Amino acid sequence: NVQFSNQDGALGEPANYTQFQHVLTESELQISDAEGKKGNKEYFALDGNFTGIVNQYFYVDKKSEALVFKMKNDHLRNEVRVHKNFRTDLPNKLYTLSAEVEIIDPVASMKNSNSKQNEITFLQVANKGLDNQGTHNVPHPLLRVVWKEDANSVKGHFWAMVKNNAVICKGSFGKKNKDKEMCKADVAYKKYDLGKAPLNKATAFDITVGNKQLIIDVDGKRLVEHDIDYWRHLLSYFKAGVANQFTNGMSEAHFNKLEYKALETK
Amino acid sequence: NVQFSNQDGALGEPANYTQFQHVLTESELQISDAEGKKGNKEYFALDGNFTGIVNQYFYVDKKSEALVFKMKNDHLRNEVRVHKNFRTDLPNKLYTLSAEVEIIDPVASMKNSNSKQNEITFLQVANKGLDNQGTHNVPHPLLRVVWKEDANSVKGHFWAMVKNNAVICKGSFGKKNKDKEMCKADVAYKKYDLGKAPLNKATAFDITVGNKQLIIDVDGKRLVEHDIDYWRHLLSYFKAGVANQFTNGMSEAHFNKLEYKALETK
Ligand SMILES: O=C(O)[C@H]1O[C@@H](O[C@H]2[C@H](O)[C@H](O)[C@H](O)O[C@@H]2C(=O)O)[C@@H](O)[C@@H](O)[C@@H]1O
Repeated sequence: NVQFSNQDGALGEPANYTQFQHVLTESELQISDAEGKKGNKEYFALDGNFTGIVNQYFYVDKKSEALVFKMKNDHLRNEVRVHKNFRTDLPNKLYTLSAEVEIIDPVASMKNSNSKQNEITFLQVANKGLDNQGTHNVPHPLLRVVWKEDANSVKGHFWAMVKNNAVICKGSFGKKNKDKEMCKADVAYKKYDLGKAPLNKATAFDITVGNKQLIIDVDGKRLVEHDIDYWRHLLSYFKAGVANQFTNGMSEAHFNKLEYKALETK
Repeated sequence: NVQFSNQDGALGEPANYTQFQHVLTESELQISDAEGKKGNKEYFALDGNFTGIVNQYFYVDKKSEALVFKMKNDHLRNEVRVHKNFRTDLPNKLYTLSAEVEIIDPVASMKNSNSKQNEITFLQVANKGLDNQGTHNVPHPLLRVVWKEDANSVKGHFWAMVKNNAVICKGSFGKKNKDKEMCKADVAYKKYDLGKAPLNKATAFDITVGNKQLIIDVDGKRLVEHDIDYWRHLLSYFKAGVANQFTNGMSEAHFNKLEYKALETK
């Protein structure tokens, strides 16, 4: 069971900080019990009410006012999940997630890892499926924004890992596709270098989905403008926090800013 | 297996009739061996060349110049399949199949049937899938235009059977959905009455797919204008001929007209 405690006032409660209040009301918390079963997940603030929701892994640092996410162990996660399952294909509906993030001591996080991946995912666009119930879910996110230890000798960069078709390539429903060209790592994904991650400094990310486009700005500069016509049928949603693709360590992300905005016109 | 012959000149060869040449060049023939096993199907004119393709089940009546499709037995078929796998969701791309059809003595065709369906399908909009290879095919056609013996005491009408979502509701990939509300017959399909089939007279059908609409005109009159936004990701295609959903008899359709036209602009 995941617990809540502000450690006698040491930890700030996220719902008490105006800069995070709106995104919190628009979301729920999906967090693993670090010492529970593999890949486990608990849900809180199902209604968007984060009042009282705080613990050692999810809090606001009272001095910096950063929203802090932590999690230990491979495949465990700690994320705010924005509730809207939005269409990505319409010209008059644009959905934006804006963040300023610093990943804390990621090389140390990964010291004892033997993962071949060695990534921390801190922003994501997932699909729900064809409908709000998750029918025909595709078990691949549209986007993962990650800190990656070593990508063919390029060390400590941020990357956007973009799923570049709508094909199921793993699991029970991917058996017919997994060995085809469309499921090869270099075909099913397009990767964008978002730059070397800086030390002791936050980096701004702005992700806009809509009008058949996935747009990513980094520190105010447009780096990704990717056509996602192929994803048109999939209702999609934002997550932010940490998700571990490395073993035997704890990740830690500090968000100086986390915002969500829907721009629906006409 | 399927053999070709004009019966010493008695049968007209479809490729020799100018009014059918264009649709044929744009299609292939998918036809069953009438004596073979349920569901069997053979393929001819893979390149659109129908020269020499004629037999007692697929011919032009030399007197009337009707293109004749016949087939006997349950779940056997005899259809031209138009090659283009088109998008249905774009405003500047519309795809039209136009036919004038007469179903010959269908009550006699079904005289010995024990099928609960008792339908002859003679026009169809199918999906290929997400791509030309058929990835993630949905095993349900978007549309079937049929002659139906009896639908809730309404006898001998034409119907448009329209699949009203993009959900797989049967087969190995439908197990998770098949018992849900979205797969119930009354939800998964919308049925339109296209009128009582006339005696000894052809009926015109014009099917237009594109711009997120499925339109059906019957003798010029717009009877179906259905929003197909839900099908947007599925590349789709036309078939025309006969497909039997009844047992122990022979279907026969006479097409005075069969045309295909793509209206692609910018
Ligand atoms: O397949 C990928 O692109 C990424 O999948 C991730 O696992 C998914 C998993 O398939 C489920 O959808 C689950 O709900 O979420 C996981 C996720 O991390 O979002 C990871 O395996 C990631 O490395 C893959 O690259």
